[PDB]
Amino acid sequence: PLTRPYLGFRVAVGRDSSGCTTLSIQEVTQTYTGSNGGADLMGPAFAAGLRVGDQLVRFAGYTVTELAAFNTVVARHVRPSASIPVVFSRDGVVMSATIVVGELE
Repeated sequence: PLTRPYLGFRVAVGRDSSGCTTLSIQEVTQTYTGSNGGADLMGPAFAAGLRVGDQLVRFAGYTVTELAAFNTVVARHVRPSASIPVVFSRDGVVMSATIVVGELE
């Protein structure tokens, strides 16, 4: 699957307590859809607990490029009942949680 180059969130480049160069999310990006799903809203995101506050890198090392880099990953990850492990950080914290996103129930 794949989606168009659309960004529905904010990303700020900074440094955490650890210092791995990561971008924190201020808005919601798990509430949008259009590829292999078509249903931008809030529902499946809350199932995993994806909300504003935590940062998403989805990369080994607790580091990320920017919204542009996440735009491709998200689109590629976008699938019907597709759940995969994501790496998030909390102000320099290391934690991993599985999030299941449903694009086509």
